[PDB]
Amino acid sequence: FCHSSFYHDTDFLGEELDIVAAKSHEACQKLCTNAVRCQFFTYTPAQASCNEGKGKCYLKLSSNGSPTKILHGRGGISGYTLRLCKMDNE
Amino acid sequence: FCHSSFYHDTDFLGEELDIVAAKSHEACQKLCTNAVRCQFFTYTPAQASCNEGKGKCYLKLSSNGSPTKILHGRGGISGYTLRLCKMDNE
Repeated sequence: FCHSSFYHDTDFLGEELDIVAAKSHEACQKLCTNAVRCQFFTYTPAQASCNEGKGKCYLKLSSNGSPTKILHGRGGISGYTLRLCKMDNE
Repeated sequence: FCHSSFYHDTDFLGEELDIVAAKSHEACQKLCTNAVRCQFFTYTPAQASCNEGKGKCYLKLSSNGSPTKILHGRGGISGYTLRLCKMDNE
């Protein structure tokens, strides 16, 4: 029970943040379809590197229930999909 | 003590994340020199703003010695500026 959950205008930064260099910032989403151990996939309606950045994507996970530090305004879409959401609390 | 130190290919962020839209991406550094409440600024020689952005300045603030989240190989260069670095652990 997660499927497509994407919040807009806001992005919650959890723990391990990595900037993935993928082909087509949209297609980067597939990282969670092959590897079910991710959480927040961030990307703007244009580009995905936090605000700009074409061949990139903004990815981080919450393994511990740490306080979700949220950046605001200059963002776009942030969501989690598939069953890997359950990794949040193992 | 703190001196202007810019480490490349490696971005260190701790607590808070925020990104503002200002032109002349290098000049953004000086907003931390005039307004003391931003510790690490994220920049790239090309566009800044994580990696690409053109006119976006990326900054992050760490008050406590929280788990430092680190980017490697993505060429993100964060820089220390001058006096406010004391609050890194304050």
